[PDB]
Amino acid sequence: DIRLAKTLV
Repeated sequence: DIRLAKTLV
């Protein structure tokens, strides 16, 4: 989970 967590930053 970076990418959608990167949607959260």
